[PDB]
Amino acid sequence: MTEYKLVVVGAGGVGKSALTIQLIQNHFVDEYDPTIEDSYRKQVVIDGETCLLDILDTAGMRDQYMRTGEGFLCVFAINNSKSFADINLYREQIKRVKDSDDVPMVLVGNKSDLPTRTVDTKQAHELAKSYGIPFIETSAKTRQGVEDAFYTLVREIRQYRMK
Ligand SMILES: Nc1nc2c(ncn2[C@@H]2O[C@H](COP(=O)(O)OP(=O)(O)O)[C@@H](O)[C@H]2O)c(=O)[nH]1
Ligand SMILES: CN(C)Cc1[nH]c2ccccc2c1[C@H]1NC(=O)c2ccc(O)cc21
Ligand SMILES: CN(C)Cc1[nH]c2ccccc2c1[C@H]1NC(=O)c2ccc(O)cc21
Ligand SMILES: [Mg+2]
Ligand SMILES: [Mg+2]
Repeated sequence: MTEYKLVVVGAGGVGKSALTIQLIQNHFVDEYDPTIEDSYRKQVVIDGETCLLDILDTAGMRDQYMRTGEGFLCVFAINNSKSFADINLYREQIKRVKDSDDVPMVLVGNKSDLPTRTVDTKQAHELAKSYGIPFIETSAKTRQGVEDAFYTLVREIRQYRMK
């Protein structure tokens, strides 16, 4: 089967662990150790293709997992303006490490269930447009958009390999 190495990046507290646990274990984790960096495997069928996902949940970071990673979920929280601005730091570090401007990535606006929005969908669509990448809103709490974010990332890696 086809293997895909995904990296979940973003500021502390955006929901990287909650998003990873929601996809892997189908449950919402309200308090996961913020310093723990782990990897998870999941066998899934995406567009009729049996895939093995090797997902790294980062805890922030180093050029090494950026070298290994084939696709990046760049996560910010819709109630945290600083986490949205932090996206560019990850983008630029990934770009330098990979020596490329077309690295598979998806911009994720997590905590979409929260009414305390400080990042508008237009700000985020403008950011995603500038990078030339998809923008997906998610809620690791309700599961809304979780599969769409991770599977769009797989589809992006598949497209990149295909050219
Ligand atoms: N309301 C809401 N809370 C979330 C969501 N995702 C994560 N959280 C909470 O945000 C906090 C930080 O999440 P965590 O997954 O540890 O973030 P990380 O540091 O990026 O891994 C925890 O208290 C989570 O329960 C979400 O989509 N909605
Ligand atoms: C059973 N198939 C339906 C699987 C499937 N679903 C897709 C959806 C979008 C794009 C391609 C595909 C493929 C394959 N067809 C390809 O050209 C290709 C290239 C690399 C792969 O890893 C997989 C595929
Ligand atoms: C090999 N897999 C079973 C684990 C795993 N899954 C990944 C998905 C995307 C990117 C990297 C990885 C890795 C590791 N390979 C690394 O280079 C690295 C650096 C730091 C880590 O914490 C983990 C890894
Ligand atoms: Mg975490
Ligand atoms: Mg403002």
